Amino acid sequence: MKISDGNWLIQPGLNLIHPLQVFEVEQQDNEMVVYAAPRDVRERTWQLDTPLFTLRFFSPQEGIVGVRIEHFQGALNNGPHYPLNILQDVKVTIENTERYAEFKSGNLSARVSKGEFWSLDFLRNGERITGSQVKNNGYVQDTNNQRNYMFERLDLGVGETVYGLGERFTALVRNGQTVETWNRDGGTSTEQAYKNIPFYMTNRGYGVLVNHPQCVSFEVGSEKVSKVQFSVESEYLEYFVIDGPTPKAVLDRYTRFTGRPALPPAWSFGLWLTTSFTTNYDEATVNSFIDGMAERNLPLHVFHFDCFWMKAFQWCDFEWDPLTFPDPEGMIRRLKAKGLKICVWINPYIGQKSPVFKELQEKGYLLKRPDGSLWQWDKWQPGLAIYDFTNPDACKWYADKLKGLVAMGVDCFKTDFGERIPTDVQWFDGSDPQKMHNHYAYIYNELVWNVLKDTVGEEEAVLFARSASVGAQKFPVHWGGDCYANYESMAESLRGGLSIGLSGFGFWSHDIGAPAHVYKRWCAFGLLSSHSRLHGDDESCDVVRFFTQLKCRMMPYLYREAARANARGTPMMRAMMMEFPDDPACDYLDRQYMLGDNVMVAPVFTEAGDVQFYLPEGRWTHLWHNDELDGSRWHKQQHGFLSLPVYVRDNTLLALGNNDQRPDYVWHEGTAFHLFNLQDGHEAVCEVPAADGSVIFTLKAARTGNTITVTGAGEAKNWTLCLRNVVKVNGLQDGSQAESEQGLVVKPQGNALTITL
Amino acid sequence: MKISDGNWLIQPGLNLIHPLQVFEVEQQDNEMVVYAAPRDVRERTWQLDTPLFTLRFFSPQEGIVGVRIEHFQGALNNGPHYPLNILQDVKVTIENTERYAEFKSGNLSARVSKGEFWSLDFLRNGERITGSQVKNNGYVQDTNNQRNYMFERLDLGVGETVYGLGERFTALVRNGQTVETWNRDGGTSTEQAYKNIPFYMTNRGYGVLVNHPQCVSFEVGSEKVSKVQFSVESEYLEYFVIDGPTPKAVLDRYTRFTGRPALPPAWSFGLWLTTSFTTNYDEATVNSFIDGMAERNLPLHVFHFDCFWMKAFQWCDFEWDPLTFPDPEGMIRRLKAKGLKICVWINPYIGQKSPVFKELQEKGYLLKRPDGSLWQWDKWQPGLAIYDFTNPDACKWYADKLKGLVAMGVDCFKTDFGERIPTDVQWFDGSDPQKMHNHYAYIYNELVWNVLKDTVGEEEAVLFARSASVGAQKFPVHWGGDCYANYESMAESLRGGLSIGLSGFGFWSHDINTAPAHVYKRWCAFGLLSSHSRLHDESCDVVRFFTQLKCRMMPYLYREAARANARGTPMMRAMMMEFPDDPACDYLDRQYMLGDNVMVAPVFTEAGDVQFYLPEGRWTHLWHNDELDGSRWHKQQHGFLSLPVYVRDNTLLALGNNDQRPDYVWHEGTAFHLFNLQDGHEAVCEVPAADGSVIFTLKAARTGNTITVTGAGEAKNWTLCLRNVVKVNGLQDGSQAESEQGLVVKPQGNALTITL
Amino acid sequence: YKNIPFYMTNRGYGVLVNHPQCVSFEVGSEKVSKVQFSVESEYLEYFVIDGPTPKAVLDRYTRFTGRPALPPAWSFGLWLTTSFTTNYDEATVNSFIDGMAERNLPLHVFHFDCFWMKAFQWCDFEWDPLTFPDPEGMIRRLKAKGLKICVWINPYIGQKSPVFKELQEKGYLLKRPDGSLWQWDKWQPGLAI
Repeated sequence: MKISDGNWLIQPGLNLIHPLQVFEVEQQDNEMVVYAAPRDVRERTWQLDTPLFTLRFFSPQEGIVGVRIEHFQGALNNGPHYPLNILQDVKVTIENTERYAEFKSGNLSARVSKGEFWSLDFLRNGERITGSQVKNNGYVQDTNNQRNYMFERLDLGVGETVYGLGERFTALVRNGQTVETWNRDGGTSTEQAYKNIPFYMTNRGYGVLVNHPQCVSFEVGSEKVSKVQFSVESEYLEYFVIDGPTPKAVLDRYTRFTGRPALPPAWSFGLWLTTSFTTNYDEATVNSFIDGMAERNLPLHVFHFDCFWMKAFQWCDFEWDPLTFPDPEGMIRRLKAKGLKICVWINPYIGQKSPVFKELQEKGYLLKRPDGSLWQWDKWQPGLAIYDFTNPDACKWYADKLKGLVAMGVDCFKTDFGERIPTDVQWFDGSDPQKMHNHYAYIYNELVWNVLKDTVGEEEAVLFARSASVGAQKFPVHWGGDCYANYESMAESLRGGLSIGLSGFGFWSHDIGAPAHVYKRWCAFGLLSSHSRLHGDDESCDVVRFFTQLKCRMMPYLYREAARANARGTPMMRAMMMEFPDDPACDYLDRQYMLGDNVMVAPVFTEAGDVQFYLPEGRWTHLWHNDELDGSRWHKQQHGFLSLPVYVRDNTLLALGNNDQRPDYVWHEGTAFHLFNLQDGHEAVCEVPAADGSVIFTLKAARTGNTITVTGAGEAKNWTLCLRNVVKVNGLQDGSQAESEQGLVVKPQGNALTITL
Repeated sequence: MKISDGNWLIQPGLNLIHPLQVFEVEQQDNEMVVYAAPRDVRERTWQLDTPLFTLRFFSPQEGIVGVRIEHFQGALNNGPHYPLNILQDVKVTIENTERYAEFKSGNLSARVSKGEFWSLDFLRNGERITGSQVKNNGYVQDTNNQRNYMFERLDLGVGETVYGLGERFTALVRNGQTVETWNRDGGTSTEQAYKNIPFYMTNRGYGVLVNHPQCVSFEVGSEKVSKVQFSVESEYLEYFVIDGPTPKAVLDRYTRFTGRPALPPAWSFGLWLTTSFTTNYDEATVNSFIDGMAERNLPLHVFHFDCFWMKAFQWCDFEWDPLTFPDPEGMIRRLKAKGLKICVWINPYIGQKSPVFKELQEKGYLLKRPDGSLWQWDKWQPGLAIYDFTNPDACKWYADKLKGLVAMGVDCFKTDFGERIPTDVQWFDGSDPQKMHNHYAYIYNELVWNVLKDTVGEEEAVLFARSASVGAQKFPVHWGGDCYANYESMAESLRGGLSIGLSGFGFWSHDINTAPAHVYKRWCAFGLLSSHSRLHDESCDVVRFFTQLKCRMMPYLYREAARANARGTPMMRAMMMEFPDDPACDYLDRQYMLGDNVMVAPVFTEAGDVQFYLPEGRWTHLWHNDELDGSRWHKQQHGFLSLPVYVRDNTLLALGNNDQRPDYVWHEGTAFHLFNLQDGHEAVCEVPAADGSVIFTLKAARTGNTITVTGAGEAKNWTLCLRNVVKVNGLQDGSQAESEQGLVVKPQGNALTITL
Repeated sequence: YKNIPFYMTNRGYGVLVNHPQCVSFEVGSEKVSKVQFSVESEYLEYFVIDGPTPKAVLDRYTRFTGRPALPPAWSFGLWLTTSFTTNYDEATVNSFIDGMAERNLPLHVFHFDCFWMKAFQWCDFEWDPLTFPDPEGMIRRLKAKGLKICVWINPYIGQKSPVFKELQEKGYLLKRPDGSLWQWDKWQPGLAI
């Protein structure tokens, strides 16, 4: 929101007070408390008739410094709070000197200047990475609406860019944007978002989480041009500065703090498939479609049932439409008879037309208005009511229906909607409606995730969630949303996926979204993502088959990268800036991305096939075209529909499977490793994972002089090692040699080989 | 202004209607008129009881297509209106088939789809560069405030970035930002701007001017992520799509259309110096301050007097403070006797304390409220009032005061304010207060500029203007405002200067308190390597070094300044403008091109670390002479007398033989510098005369290892340095000698040939 | 569409409330046995019109406010108009009257609807060249055949009309207090009065 009016004035009707001078520094165990006056209070006769700010510094995790700025403490401060993991014994140091008051956790410290010239600085090993200059934080008394706010403005450095704030579709870099963290169903082509996260990162190696579930208004370089401003309707403001010299280290700390992405089941990384909305007429039409996929040798691994598996206007009362699906479990078992996994559509609302509606109304499981009447409106469904998830009995009832569905054989759920949560309501537990709005996305998905964790097992739990909130990354695979059939929308989509990754979410799915050429280009992008769903000519079939097979082969690689998201919070689809923080040329790249640690992907956004992309320093190799390009610059290429820039970094050792028909299989058996530009004095390591994500086998290829020493440790049989762009060598100690299109294929005998170039 | 609420809803209280179906297309000499219904109207019945949009397509000139979309024509629609140059005889073709209605001017055309699927597309030789999709333009009846708006959303393609919208200090690329073109005094570090221009440009080679002086609210990819939305409180909306395959071409058409930047005098490119806002206490505290300058051999060319030459609280009654400057005229002559040009501070407001206030009030020369009382407030000056430049006699009174200053010896004026123009007033000529707010900036600077033209001569006219509006680029040298003393602020300032250039302004000056010495030193390099520089012990060395460099660069710099006047190509150019084809240049904003061939990257650190991008080619540092190959970024460290200044290859640069001033005979003793001339290439260099016309051309063409140097025009005692060439094995019609930068050749006339 | 602040009773008298602005009547609707009338005004004027019988009341009332004129006999004939917007041309209206000629249905007066003018320009008195190329020709042909003709007209004008700008420049259209034109999109786009 607008607080200032240019640098010399305040917006009409706003009264501001700021922490201008330190009055007293106190130490309460593991925390530091600073009391600051909004005016000069050095003379005792002035130590009265003035407000006083209370700044409390604490650390919930190593390297994370929390700041709580308080005006009044007498406020109710109810509602739900974010699911943060707070430690009590974090090692920190507090130094209260003549000129400063410094609090430190890890290499990150918060320092406040005493005497004249107030200042709040965040230091890394004594170097300022950001901070709040005098008069840049404080209390806002709005006399126009009689509401009060707290605000802070953290400095931005020269060339410092901002990322995150959830899954957004506006320009990747947030500088210049106003952002309201408030879940809304506005599509994927506007400033609104289904998944808002009051967390942002910069290319300077730190992150920030504004710990408030209610709406937080960010002005990122949009009011004060070189500052990230944030305000919230509250009597106190609390935020956490998260260090990690590197963006990746920030995500590590951030996810450890708010929730680690779970590792989805290998079978979920396959091609999901749903029939055109409203065409699921019956079992036959569904089988005719699935058979059509097989008749054209198109791998299908997951089938999804849209909204119409239930009767119209009574959506999510969990009653199958008799006139459509007479025998639910019979049809599901028949479908699963074939490898197929099953997913069905659901949401947290319920139409009045449903026979179950009256029942729930009587039991009181639906969200009510303060007067006891049901909260209702006609958006989405007629007389639509909302399941009150603050009521244990409503949760139980909802979960039970889900278990009923799992018992029939459904494997996962597409948790749709969940954004439009009203505030003119009264929750069963008396939560603050302003905070419940966003957090509702969390409880709703948490409830569904626990059902799968209790029926199919945590390792098997997968979801397709459209809404999110802090901590919701723990319930994997968030779906991108709508998307129209044009290139600009496809580009918008990518920015959204990239942004969610920069927000702590490790997995992202979207639909292969109407000119045939657009569809075909989107295919490559779709399959070259962590999760992809095919929604609804003959070349089109070649394209789907091609990349579906391609993805299945990349699983040994893909899945290990997926384990990284669960362990470190490193999303699989990564913005270029995250992987090459120190490269100035990567700051704004939003049309390409790293798929895992070593693969650069650049979807093409033209019918002709023209595409431009940048490659950081090094010599890259196309995954299958095998051509080489030098880095630190941009490139222009023209690709057919069965191609796109997919380059592999140098000094790389990739792991590809011998199965291009499915995602889930024995990756360490018959696995084919590929070595890419291993430089003299470099070692390329490769870790093939086990179905559970653990490292089952480790291959290493070190180069000294012109001698390559490949050594394997773990469990793997009948594997091969292909030296890319190496037609022939003159020294193969302990192994067999062969020729291929991509290079010299070495067949070993024992995990220990040596090759002289 | 938020119109939609997500992709599925509309903001509460808004009733929208859009042009959904073409009903009729009528041609009317040079203009194509399209009537569009807000609903299906094919059947004769139902061809009533419905609103109707009237779309008029016209061309004010070649390559510019105007679009006026109106609801009601019965509104007052009072002026002022932008000072557009509207040619009446432009060659255009109207093609009205039964599938499309198309209006064309040059290579640009506007096409409307007939039938069931409405569409408004803008084509460049048949290819779409942008357009408006159905329901992305129309009328907004806002029942909340009882106001009505017109809006349009022009498509943005994949990777298409937006630039411009005036001198703004937010991120350079506008995507994601909301912008209100309304002049304000908000400093240089907020979303506000002193110089608002409802014109924007993209990296796709076209521009758009929204023809409305009142506030235009832009949602640049901030409402509809891939569209530039703009709305205005009006019963009609008019905008101009401006073709220009390349950004420079867009700016050429745009400046020809709204005004060409004038050519400032060479002496204005020197170093300006001002009195600290709290220092000019006497005629001596200054008369002696400029000596300290001389003593340390610091070339100073223009001296500026701040607000305090007048008595406090009486600001801008034009009266010299008797207790401070007893003899203004005598003091000015002494300053001019030291080779200084003189500039004084002025503004369009007047404090009530001034003995003149009473006089202006009685004559009715001050802006009044509707009841006839005076409009006043206490901001800036106590009981401050505004000169009503819409009142002829008030203009003359103000002008006569200005003429009085020129008579005393003042050479130019710093037109300082003009932003906070109230709207709850009644202008003498009955202008619409909403449109007058911004346009006042124009009227005010036009008045002052014309006085100079009438007194010192058009070629001697120069200003330091803080405020601006469309067309005001015609009154050269707009000042970037006051910046805080830090690096982040320095960066913000540059974005502003780059943005104003992307907005039609060809010149831009900025200032170089309590700033750490290092920041101050880095800023000096930036300051002098700009169009115009104003200043305000190693720091002396830096100021001296860079002033001397700028003076040496004048033969090249001034020719570039003539480019601005002739083609509207700003001197300080955004990398994107100079290299539209390069992807790596879309977001570059911490570096720039100073004229056609010099890349400047200011360093924003004490340690001297700096990172910059260089386009394809082999570049040479202006004075270090080291080379770097482009198409990638570079990292370097520079001391305080250095920073990245790289010369493009295949360029012939003219440097002068005088480092003490900017105004001298450039074509005499001129030292030419040839930088990496490739085989099969030709490098041309035009040295200008004082009036900006080319007075001598030097050309170096290479074939094999033979470089043919040919020159025409007047110039003498010139030389040619072959940068990084140790020696040649063949020189015809010339002498040679070694040099730090490389072998220097002396001609025997002006037609020598060299063999590498 | 036609309001008249005058009423009569079965007791042989009438009452005219003399106010052109809105008069509000509560006829036995507030006070069941009284005719109540009110008006925004600083004075009230009404006329009690006698005449033992209803006819004598109307005699006096029409004498007082205006006698109905006597229309020409031919107007008492059978007026004819085509379906709205079906007058596609001269040939179309002829074949229509000729269809009347046969079947022996006497046709005395023909009426031209709104569409004799251009759509959205209604009542700029401008014939639509695409439909009726020769207006005077067609009229004389319809007449000179026994037919009297009537044409549709109204006191409003749509903005699309080429004469709108003229009427606007001459100041002939109803204006708001601030001098701008009064307009709205009901009946005709940018309709003026």
